[PDB]
Amino acid sequence: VNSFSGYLKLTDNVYIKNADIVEEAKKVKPTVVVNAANVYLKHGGGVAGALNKATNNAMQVESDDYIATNGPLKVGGSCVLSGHNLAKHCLHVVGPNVNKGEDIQLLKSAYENFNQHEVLLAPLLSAGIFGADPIHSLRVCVDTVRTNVYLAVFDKNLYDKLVSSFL
Ligand SMILES: OC[C@H](Cc1ccc(F)cc1)Nc1ncnc2[nH]ccc12
Ligand SMILES: [Cl-]
Repeated sequence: VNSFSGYLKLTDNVYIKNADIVEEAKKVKPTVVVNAANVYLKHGGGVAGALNKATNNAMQVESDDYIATNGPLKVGGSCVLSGHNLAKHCLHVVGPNVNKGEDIQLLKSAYENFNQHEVLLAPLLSAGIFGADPIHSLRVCVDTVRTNVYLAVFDKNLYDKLVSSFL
């Protein structure tokens, strides 16, 4: 039993809800919130910009130190950093950004990072401003993640479309 509320169950382990991931994280304070990161951990827009804003830029400050020490992430890769006021940990995961010409096959590799954590609150990787098809992202999520994932989503119209088309 966990404290996630109001989710629709898609499979044994995948759940989905129309929700603002920032507000969800503040309410639940999950062990792990997933950020839709880029390789530079520059949290400008989309989910990343919103999560970072909610931390009063502390996420960005921590991220800049991480990059200065370690260099950029790989597309498809991840790192674990603090969750600040939102969660215990933030798993920064880099899905491919179609608006940059990155290979969509890397979306499965990106979701594989979720399997290192028993329970996660997460967005659909590569969706939104990353330019991939969200129906595809949900399919890859369901077919790749084996741990318990609670997907938030932002766009109410999109949420209804995702549920109705789910196979
Ligand atoms: O896949 C991640 C989605 C992409 C998206 C956004 C808007 C649309 F109209 C259609 C797709 N973004 C978010 N999901 C959950 N919580 C969020 N908080 C702030 C942004 C955000
Ligand atoms: Cl987005």
